[PDB]
Amino acid sequence: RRRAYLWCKEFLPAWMLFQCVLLRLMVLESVMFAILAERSLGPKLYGIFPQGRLEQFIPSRRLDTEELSLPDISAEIAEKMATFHGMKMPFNKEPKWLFGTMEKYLKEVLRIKFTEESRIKKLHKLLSYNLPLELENLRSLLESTPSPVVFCHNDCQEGNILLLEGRENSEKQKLMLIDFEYSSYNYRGFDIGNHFCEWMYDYSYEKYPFFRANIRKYPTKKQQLHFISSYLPAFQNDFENLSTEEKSIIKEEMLLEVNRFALASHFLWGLWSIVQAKISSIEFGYMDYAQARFDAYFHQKRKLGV
Amino acid sequence: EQPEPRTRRRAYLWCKEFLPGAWRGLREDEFHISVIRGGLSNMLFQCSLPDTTATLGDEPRKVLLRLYGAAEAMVLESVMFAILAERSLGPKLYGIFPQGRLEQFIPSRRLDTEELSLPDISAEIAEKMATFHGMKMPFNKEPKWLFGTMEKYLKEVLRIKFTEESRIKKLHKLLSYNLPLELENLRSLLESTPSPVVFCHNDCQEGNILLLEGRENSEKQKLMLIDFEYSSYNYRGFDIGNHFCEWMYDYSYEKYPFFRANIRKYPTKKQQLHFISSYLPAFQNDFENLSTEEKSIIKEEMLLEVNRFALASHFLWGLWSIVQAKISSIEFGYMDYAQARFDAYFHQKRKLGV
Ligand SMILES: C[N+]1(C)CCO[C@@](O)(c2ccc(-c3ccc([C@@]4(O)C[N+](C)(C)CCO4)cc3)cc2)C1
Ligand SMILES: C[N+]1(C)CCO[C@@](O)(c2ccc(-c3ccc([C@@]4(O)C[N+](C)(C)CCO4)cc3)cc2)C1
Ligand SMILES: Nc1ncnc2c1ncn2[C@@H]1O[C@H](COP(=O)(O)OP(=O)(O)O)[C@@H](O)[C@H]1O
Ligand SMILES: Nc1ncnc2c1ncn2[C@@H]1O[C@H](COP(=O)(O)OP(=O)(O)O)[C@@H](O)[C@H]1O
Ligand SMILES: [Mg+2]
Ligand SMILES: [Mg+2]
Ligand SMILES: [Mg+2]
Ligand SMILES: [Mg+2]
Repeated sequence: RRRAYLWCKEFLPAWMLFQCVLLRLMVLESVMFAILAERSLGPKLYGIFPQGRLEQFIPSRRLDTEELSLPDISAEIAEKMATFHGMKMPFNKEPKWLFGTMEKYLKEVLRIKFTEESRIKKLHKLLSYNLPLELENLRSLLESTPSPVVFCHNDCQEGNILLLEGRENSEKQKLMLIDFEYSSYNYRGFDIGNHFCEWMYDYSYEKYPFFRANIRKYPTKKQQLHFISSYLPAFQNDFENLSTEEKSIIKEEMLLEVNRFALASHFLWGLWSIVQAKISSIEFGYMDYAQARFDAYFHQKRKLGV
Repeated sequence: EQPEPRTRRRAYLWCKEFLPGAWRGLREDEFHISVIRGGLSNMLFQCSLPDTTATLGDEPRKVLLRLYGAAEAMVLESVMFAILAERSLGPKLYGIFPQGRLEQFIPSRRLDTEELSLPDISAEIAEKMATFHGMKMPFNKEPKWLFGTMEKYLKEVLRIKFTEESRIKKLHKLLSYNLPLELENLRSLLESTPSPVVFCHNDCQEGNILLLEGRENSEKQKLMLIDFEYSSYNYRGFDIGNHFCEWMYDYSYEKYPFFRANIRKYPTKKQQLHFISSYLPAFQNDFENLSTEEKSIIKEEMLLEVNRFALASHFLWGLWSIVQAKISSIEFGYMDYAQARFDAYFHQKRKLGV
């Protein structure tokens, strides 16, 4: 509390996450946030200091999982993502984040020792999949799958999408993407595929494991096409003026791209969750979530026949 | 001049990975780099595509690489640089990494000391400073930087032990002034001198002002302020006062102590009025509408404000220079410079007090 009061008094000019403006308790992240603020893509930045930062509080609510599939919501998310992907940022453009992070987590996963027997058993099951071998299978598949490198959000889930208070009747301008902690140059396919995976997961469930997974909620081809139909003219300048045939070809190839990279969403966040089970103090069914993601990984492989 | 091979390799890789377009596929053997400034710290290089290499988009053909060389300040400086870039006040920011930065290369030269007094130059500096001072920045708005910094440097100065006779002798002369007491006198003076708290550059010297290539025929739009390392919320008077002091110091002198000081080069009242007459309406659009009597009152008060705060320029940078004498291995007469600043401090005090 103490430290928080003085930040407001000194940084703000009548003058964890708290509403006082908003307070968050890092060079690249700070620079990024500052740039996005300047560009009016993200919340304004009021204060930057070691113990946190003072960010604009935007009247809003986060989306619910089920809202991701509303046509107008989906269309706008696609547009916002396309816009994000268009950002120049002073960061390394060589894609490293995706597979570097997977390796990082995998290294950690392979040396984790749990004490609780339930967790020990759950880990046994997961390790049975031969994760190092599987990662190489994934690397092979994705290396064969062209995807342009863009500035990705990397965590486009409903909790990171604000529905702006008073803009609810706006068809195309009622959302803002937030929470850029994972944002980096990455394969475009990951961002979109990750988003599509998020249709399935609801993190607001009030009973253990504190999420729901619904495999039946992955977007249908029609839904996927609706999304990318919005993304593509927003991202690709010349897209709108292509022939119908040209457009179909691009779309179809993009569906293959995004659905393959979705595999990386499951793999990365599955490994992540195992690590969190060990180190996190937050109450959440991390091992159960890991299992859900790996279940989805193999299911998607079966779907794609890969 | 060409950099050493290790630097060339590292520079290559930063350019290749951080810069878009043709840079991304550039081979090592195609990389062009020349030294702007060497040394152990804050080295500068120009990095360039082959002349025969076509750009793919809107990527730069040439950039500036800044290497820090030999954590709180890191975040603030980087964030500040990014913001100023976004606002078109400063060079574009192409890359940031632990070891340095890639910045827009701006065809230009820095001003010479003598040029600070040119009326059109001075007027544009005042305007640029006014603009600077209008910036909202996500930094602490309490004006703690000035006296915080002087206190900090004084602490260190009182701790210094030199082992070389000339430095030992010089330090003793400076110490003989009773710096802690003098600092309290200065504090008391400036305490009684109203000055608005604005985002200040804090180092508006000729070396930090670029004369933009092509625009040497422009009256009002031929400069850019750079080098924001010291920038902070501070008393407006310090920024202007400090700028005035800089008329007196030329850091381009080729022989020891590698600067020249000339007290007589301080702006005349006429010159000061010219500067502030440009600043004021730049800083407040409505200013031009006040009665001449109102304007004169504001100007007269501002002159005393800036001239008082000039004392803090002398004191702060004097102390700074003593600290550098101890911690820096750069070839500069830091002690001589410290003495120069204190000489000017007492001269200015006498001017104000007579
Ligand atoms: C996208 N990632 C980074 C990887 C995939 O998992 C996540 O999407 C994610 C998001 C939210 C959670 C989450 C954790 C804890 C809670 C909770 O509210 C549950 N409890 C109420 C039980 C205790 C307090 O924290 C809610 C959501 C967990 C994982 C985060
Ligand atoms: C060419 N030599 C002889 C060797 C290489 O370094 C030099 O070029 C050189 C030139 C100028 C300086 C210099 C020293 C102090 C200042 C300063 O203005 C910096 N501050 C404004 C930060 C504090 C007051 O003194 C500016 C330039 C230092 C070294 C001098
Ligand atoms: N600028 C903001 N204005 C209003 N609410 C916000 C803002 N930023 C975040 N929130 C709310 O706080 C939640 C968590 O913040 P977020 O930036 O997503 O950090 P985390 O990484 O902890 O999820 C969001 O889901 C949203 O409910
Ligand atoms: N963006 C730029 N484009 C071209 N030259 C520059 C640029 N930035 C700095 N310089 C040159 O390098 C010198 C030192 O740069 P500066 O940013 O002032 O660093 P320092 O803190 O070392 O003085 C300047 O006086 C100027 O001549
Ligand atoms: Mg979030
Ligand atoms: Mg987050
Ligand atoms: Mg400089
Ligand atoms: Mg500097």
